[PDB]
Amino acid sequence: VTFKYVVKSIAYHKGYYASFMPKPLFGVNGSGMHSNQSLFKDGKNVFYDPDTPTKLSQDAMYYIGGLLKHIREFTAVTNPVVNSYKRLVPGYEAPVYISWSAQNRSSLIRIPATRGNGTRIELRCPDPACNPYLAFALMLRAGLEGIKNKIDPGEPTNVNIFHLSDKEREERGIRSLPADLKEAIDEMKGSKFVKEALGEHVFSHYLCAKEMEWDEYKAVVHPWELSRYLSML
Amino acid sequence: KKCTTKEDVLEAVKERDVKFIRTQFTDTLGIIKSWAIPAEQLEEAFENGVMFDGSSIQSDMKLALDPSTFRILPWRPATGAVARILGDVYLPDGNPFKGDPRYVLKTAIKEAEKMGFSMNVGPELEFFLFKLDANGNPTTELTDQGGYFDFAPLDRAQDVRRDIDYALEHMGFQIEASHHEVAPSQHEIDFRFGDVLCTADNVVTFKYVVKSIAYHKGYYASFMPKPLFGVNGSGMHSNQSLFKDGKNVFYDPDTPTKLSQDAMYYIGGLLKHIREFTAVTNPVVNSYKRLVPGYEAPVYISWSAQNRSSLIRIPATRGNGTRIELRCPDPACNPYLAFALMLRAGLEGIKNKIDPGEPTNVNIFHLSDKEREERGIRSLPADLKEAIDEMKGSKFVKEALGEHVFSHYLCAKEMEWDEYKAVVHPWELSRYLSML
Amino acid sequence: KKCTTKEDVLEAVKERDVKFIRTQFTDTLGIIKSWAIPAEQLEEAFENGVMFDGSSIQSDMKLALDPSTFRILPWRPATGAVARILGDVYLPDGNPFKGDPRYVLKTAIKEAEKMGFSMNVGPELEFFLFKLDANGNPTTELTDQGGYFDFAPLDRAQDVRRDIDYALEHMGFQIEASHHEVAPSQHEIDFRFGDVLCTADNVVTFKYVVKSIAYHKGYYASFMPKPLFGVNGSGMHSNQSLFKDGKNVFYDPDTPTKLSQDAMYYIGGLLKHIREFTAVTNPVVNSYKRLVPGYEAPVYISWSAQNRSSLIRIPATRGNGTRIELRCPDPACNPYLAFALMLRAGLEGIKNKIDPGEPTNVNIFHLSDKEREERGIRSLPADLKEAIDEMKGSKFVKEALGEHVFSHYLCAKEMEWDEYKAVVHPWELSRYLSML
Repeated sequence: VTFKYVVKSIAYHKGYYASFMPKPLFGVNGSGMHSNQSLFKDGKNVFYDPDTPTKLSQDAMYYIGGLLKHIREFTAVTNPVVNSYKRLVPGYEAPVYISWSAQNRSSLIRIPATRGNGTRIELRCPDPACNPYLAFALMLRAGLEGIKNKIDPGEPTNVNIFHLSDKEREERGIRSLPADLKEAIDEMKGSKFVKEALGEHVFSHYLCAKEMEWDEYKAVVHPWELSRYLSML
Repeated sequence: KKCTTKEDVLEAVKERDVKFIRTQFTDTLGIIKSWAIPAEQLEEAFENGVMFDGSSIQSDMKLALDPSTFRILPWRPATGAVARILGDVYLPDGNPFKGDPRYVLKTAIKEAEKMGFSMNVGPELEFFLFKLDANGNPTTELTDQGGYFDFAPLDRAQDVRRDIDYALEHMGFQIEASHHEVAPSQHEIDFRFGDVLCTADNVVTFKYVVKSIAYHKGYYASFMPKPLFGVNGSGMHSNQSLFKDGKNVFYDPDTPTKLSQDAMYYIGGLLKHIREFTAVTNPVVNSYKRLVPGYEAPVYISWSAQNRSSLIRIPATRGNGTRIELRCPDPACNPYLAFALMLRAGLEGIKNKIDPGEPTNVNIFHLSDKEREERGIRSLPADLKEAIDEMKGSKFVKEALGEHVFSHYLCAKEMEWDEYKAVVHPWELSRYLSML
Repeated sequence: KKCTTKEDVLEAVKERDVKFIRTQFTDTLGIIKSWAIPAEQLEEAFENGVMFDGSSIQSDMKLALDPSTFRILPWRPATGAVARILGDVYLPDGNPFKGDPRYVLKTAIKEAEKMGFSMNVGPELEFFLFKLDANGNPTTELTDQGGYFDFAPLDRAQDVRRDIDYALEHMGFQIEASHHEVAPSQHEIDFRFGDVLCTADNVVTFKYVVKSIAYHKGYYASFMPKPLFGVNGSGMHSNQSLFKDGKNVFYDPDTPTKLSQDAMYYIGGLLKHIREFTAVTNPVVNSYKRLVPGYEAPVYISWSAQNRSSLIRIPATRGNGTRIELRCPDPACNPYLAFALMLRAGLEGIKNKIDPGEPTNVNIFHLSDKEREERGIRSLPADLKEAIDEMKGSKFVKEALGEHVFSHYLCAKEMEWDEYKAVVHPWELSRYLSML
């Protein structure tokens, strides 16, 4: 939180501008905020397990399973503004399919090769426009619930998901993130877990604000429509 | 002082108040890559190395810093000093990464050492100096209309050139000489002989040092092989020599030309294999607008002693200074790959005792096609596509560079050429719109 | 009315008050050449011919006018009517000039007649329609954003297009259909079948008639094979058929595909020899900017019946309408040389009973390089230099076109390519100035 406005103030005072828009320009990669996280108990890393072939503990597997199960519900929190979904499109570094992998670099959840106390889990969905407090709280709560419920994360996806076909994804059961802010809001509204975690007041206020923002956005006529249809029609 | 151990580097950082460290390395295509590290992290970096993304080169590898390559950049920000450092790339399992061009050059050096030879390279770097527009973007506006070795410029660009020279000297570069070049606003800088690895690192540093100075003084330094039509291009000639037991291998007082048989075999191997890595020596599309007849650039495969327009030229200097100059490369090339391929080709020529043939002393450009066919004078590839096609079928290049680098370089160059070949240039509109 | 004798031409000139007669002929490279003659000189010209300079084609020649080619141009200046006429070129000694493309086509027709065959060609010409600047110079601003077969334009450009169509009909062209093309501001016009000589003359007249109308209505008509990047180019497809004893040779009701063995041999010969005169069919550099994968332009040598992306296409029409369409040529080509080479290739295929191989009914662009190598799908020259290199070593093309035309065409194209290859395009500056 301090970093954001410190950087903005320095940029102004040196004559430039620093922007945190998830996608300011079309045709180039967007800006994201990956979150490396690790759980420590008794002063030692929980995730690290020297006895497993992948050097990852069962608790890490349950954590990944919980995150995969519940990410779709608070995708709205991790991507709060409309512009965030101009970044979550196929063809760039941003992930659009729900999967976890150890070697694939395009998966939603990536496990870096570092081990020992440096063992960590990276979630690549959030963008800097998100509120860090809510995002981190939801991440922690989802991981803890997954650990508690022994949620199995399933088999990792080591292939290029984008190169696959829709039939293959249906066969593998690979779900996708919400396409637009309205879909994310609809998914969040029915989520009992999100309401329980965030509390009634914050839940209701966030939903109302995002609903009003989307309603305002959906009724605008963009210059792209004029450029495409005015001569055609 | 020459820093040797990490303790010396830490002491120098503490003494001179260095605040940031810039790791330095290059990708396969020759672009300079770097990232910053705070001074306090330096001890941990020395102890354990730094993890980073290898997709910048070619996906997580560890960089192990080399204290012997520590140096301080020649500008003084108000906050503190700035320094750069180099290192080796290792895979997580601990094996070195074979995709690093520096590793390729090191393997070439080891291959040379297997036969007891060491290679010294002194390059001649050429560049332009253009003006910046009102928005600071690079342009092609000339700064002076001087000629070869002219005492120009004499306006503030003279101060810019002097500042560039002084900054390079302050880094311990030990420049031999610097002078104006044939084309307007073109300048040349020559480097002292040293080990090939240090020379390549110095060239890589030199490029961005010069560019940064040019920006900070209000100008632009360009390394394009041919930025303007109708004037000479920019090339990077490579003087090389092999040393055995501390003595120059090439020099032979008992021969009429004062050249040893080993030098003849080296030249023969270079002539045999130059076509297969011309693509590496000239990596961009614009490089082949420079390799056209009518200028200093060579387009015919030949070697000479007195004719200075040949592809390979032997300077009149003899004794310890005996050297062989290759005039094909341009500054846009990757120094590591180019030097490694040159050394490997020369060593292969030495091993197989390849005869370089008779030297060509007459002017080749004035000869006839039938005459060249009778003499068997081959030509360099005309365009990047031809160079790629020639390089693809070469097993020697593949085994010298390794499968990974070979495949990635070929794919990148093929994609670039495919993108270029489909563009409609304004020259076509100027010539054909009214005619057709 | 059909004019046959010179007396008919003189009577028509007197009746309709034609004040100027313009000769019409083309050089080796396809440019249209003409000069004016006063009406009173017409009788003397018919009696003795007109002397002129042969350097315009390739030096004193004599032109013998052909009264059967007399036509009146489709505009009426206040001064009086204007007419055009064609003829044969003769050397001073009386022998016909072998450097005339029309003579080449006539020799091809005579060679076909040796075996009793005659050819009918209906071409489909595509062109653009741009706006003129304030100074009346050709530019490249679009007039409409229509698509394939769209009912566009609807502004004054609609009136310009209608005027072009009406003038073409007025001269007696007998147009089949005219419609919008895929690219914006692109239009297509189709001709009826007729003897190849008359079709070539009609195309040559058509080009400058359309250009003149476009100027006089305030627009510009361009025949550049690819004036804009990212859109379809302009091509001139050639539908051809061979007739023997007044019947179509190609049509065979007994065969399952309703095609005769002669048609198969014709297609085989065309596929065999198309590579060698691709340079003639695509004479300018821009033509090979048009020939890139991803558009309607074909880049692979294949023939098909249902797939419409092949180089050679067989329309579903049968009977006397049976035809073979070749889709490589572009409007910038010389119709005489292209048609003559097509005829020669087809006849050579028929003589040797060349098998055309199995048709390709799949999408070639979707196949892999290994697949096409297994299928043996060869490819057209990528650039003008490759086409020139292929054409140089072609004995068949040399013997078909004659030594003089062959040598002059090769020299001109070689000079043009050499001039083009040394230019520095703004795309290179955009991509490389900042990066290097």
